[PDB]
Amino acid sequence: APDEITTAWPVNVGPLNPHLYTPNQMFAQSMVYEPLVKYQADGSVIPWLAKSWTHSEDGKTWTFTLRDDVKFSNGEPFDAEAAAENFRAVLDNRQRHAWLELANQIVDVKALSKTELQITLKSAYYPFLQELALPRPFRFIAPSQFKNHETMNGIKAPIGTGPWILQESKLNQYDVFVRNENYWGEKPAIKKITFNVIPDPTTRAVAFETGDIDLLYGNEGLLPLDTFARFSQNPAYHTQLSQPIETVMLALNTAKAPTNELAVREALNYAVNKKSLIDNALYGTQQVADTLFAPSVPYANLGLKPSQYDPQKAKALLEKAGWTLPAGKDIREKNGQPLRIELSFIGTDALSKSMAEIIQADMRQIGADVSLIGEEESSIYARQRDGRFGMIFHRTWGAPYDPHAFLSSMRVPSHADFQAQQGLADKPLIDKEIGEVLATHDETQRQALYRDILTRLHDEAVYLPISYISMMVVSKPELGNIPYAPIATEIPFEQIKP
Ligand SMILES: Cc1cccc(CN(C)[C@H]2CCCC[C@@H]2N(CC(=O)O)Cc2cccc(C)n2)n1
Ligand SMILES: [Fe+3]
Ligand SMILES: [Mg+2]
Repeated sequence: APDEITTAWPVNVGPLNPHLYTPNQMFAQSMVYEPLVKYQADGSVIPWLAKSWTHSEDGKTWTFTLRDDVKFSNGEPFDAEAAAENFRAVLDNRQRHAWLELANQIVDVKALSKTELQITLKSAYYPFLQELALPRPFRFIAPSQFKNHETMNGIKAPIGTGPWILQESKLNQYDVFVRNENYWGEKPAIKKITFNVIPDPTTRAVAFETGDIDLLYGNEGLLPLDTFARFSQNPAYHTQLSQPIETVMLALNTAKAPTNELAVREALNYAVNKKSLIDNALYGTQQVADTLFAPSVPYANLGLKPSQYDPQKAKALLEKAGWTLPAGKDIREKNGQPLRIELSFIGTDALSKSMAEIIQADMRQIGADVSLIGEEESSIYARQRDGRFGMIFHRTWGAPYDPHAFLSSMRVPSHADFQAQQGLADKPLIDKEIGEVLATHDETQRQALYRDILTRLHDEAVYLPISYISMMVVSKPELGNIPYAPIATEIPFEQIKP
């Protein structure tokens, strides 16, 4: 059946609560649940569940006119009351969404009629529409599936308005979705999608080679990159590599010795040949990153000066900061303390380990001793929240989060970016300007604030940008060309057309 496909994912999709995070998988929430406005690749949003909208002079009161023909997959109507109830359910858990500034901005949501939905904001929050378009949390489950009129304590059935319906889930085995035959929009050509739960990238590759699965879709960890290169040459297969979607980097802890020293952070940024790293560990499949955000990211084309690979300059910077080589040793010392930096990473991630070994070797060449701390996933996430790291692998979030939402989250102390920035003397200024950039409606001032925030982060060498990574696809040829979604975390199954 050419209208039924089998793919894979490292874990189950989760319960598909539209308003919660782990272990819900974002792409799967986006398959079932829909936004008021839909994000487009050009950076705009289009009408979706909302046909149209107006806003007040002061930018704080927004009124959406909703479609009147939309049903949840269980036949119950989608109207302004159902939408308002969803906003209430989300904001009843407001603390958990405070990383996303819109969750702190919404004062009230009212259904003025079946088709009129009014949303009032604290301030004139410019990324309002783009954050409504995110996969979560502002998407809509049928209110009949709330538990005690809430969603934060669980849901009943995951009933959305979207083009896919979860048929069944089997923990550690599979998830099955089917086409919504009563979808308000266009019918997908695919009728059934089976997700096999396959946690290991080599095992995913083997599953494709045997014919067990029709499609692999993911980022640079989807499968071994040496295997992907071979697949791309195989005339029996189809492969794709998108244009870059987000940045992979190291975050350097400005609050912990010795990365608290600007000279040390600058020297680290001169010591890595990123092209060689990409050609070594990533088999040349990704692009070199000189800045936190690629120049193609909105508001980020600033002409920031790259720190090109220059081990001679890296050594000179350390020497001038007092980090010199003792007799017969390769690791520098200052006041008898060795230049030692801990790099923690997920120890079972072979790609992360490979890049870690490359970074360790590169930094030894300029006299810095990198200790590799490979730990389980839970421990690494705890380290990121607590700032218990010297260096960590880190990534941006792709459109439409980059740059406004990623920057906004830098103010939240329980995440890696704040922790890495905590030792900066101008961190209060940076957090102040991040608050201003989200609220100001002077577009000249908005661009000037983005420039200042990103220039400070660049000049202070908080990050060591490594690569701009791409989405990758491996598929049976009969599926045809596989499209990409405007939102980097979504998979546009409804656009596959065999
Ligand atoms: C905690 C954490 C930190 C860093 C990265 C991640 C991984 N998540 C999935 C990223 C993936 C890419 C898009 C953004 C997305 N989330 C939003 C979301 O999960 O909906 C960022 C975020 C920020 C703050 C809190 C939470 C829970 N999440 N999780
Ligand atoms: Fe997240
Ligand atoms: Mg560079």
